[PDB]
Amino acid sequence: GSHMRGPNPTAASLEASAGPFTVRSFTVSRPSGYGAGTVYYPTNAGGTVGAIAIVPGYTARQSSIKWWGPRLASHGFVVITIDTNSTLDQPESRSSQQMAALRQVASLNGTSSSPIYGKVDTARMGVMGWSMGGGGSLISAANNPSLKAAAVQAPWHSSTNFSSVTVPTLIFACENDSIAPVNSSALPIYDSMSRNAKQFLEICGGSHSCANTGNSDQALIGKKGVAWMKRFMDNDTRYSTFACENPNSTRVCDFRTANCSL
Repeated sequence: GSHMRGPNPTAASLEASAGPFTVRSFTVSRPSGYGAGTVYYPTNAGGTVGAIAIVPGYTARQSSIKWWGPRLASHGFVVITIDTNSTLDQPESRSSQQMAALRQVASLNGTSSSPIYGKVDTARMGVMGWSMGGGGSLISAANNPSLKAAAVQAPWHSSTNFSSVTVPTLIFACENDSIAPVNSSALPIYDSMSRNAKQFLEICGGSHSCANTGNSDQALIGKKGVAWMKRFMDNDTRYSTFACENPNSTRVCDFRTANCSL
């Protein structure tokens, strides 16, 4: 049950600012259940692709996480980046809004006038987010085990207990995070999860925004992010080593993985 799109990956191709597919985007005219949305999609993936909803953190907007949209879409995903109803929404409300964005992407997939009409496999969905939107993504995964993958950056929630998550979950953490300190937030989140494929990659010297638009590790962070979603959303074993391996990089101060074969 593989869903392979595009050429065989290399380090160079996964590190580049763009993957193989040409990307277009549009603003959602009437966002249903969230504040605002931009959809990024490939014109030419050669088959239906999975969908990914990305949520920013507390006080933040789409600009903080926007770089993910073209980056993921160019490798064969429909990506929606959202603004929340309020910038001060808490994680549980961010999760609801993320799932509302995925719902609306599935609806647009069925709308003949939509630029993504027939482009989405609505059975294959994934969640991403930063900080409270990272917590929101983990709540989405806990609540909706049919989700195929989760990739979060510097996640925070009021509980670190995500022991019920069965969804393959990648956590980017930022070593010098002063907002959601790694050793009391991202790490115990990672450690709580015992039923899934999971990975933890802490960015050496990173502040809270170390995985946000314009960061200096887009080659590595982008490569790992794309590999993870390709491996788990497309069941694409051409990506098993990129997704599961320790990069052994001086850009990473801590790396952990479990239940991640090849």
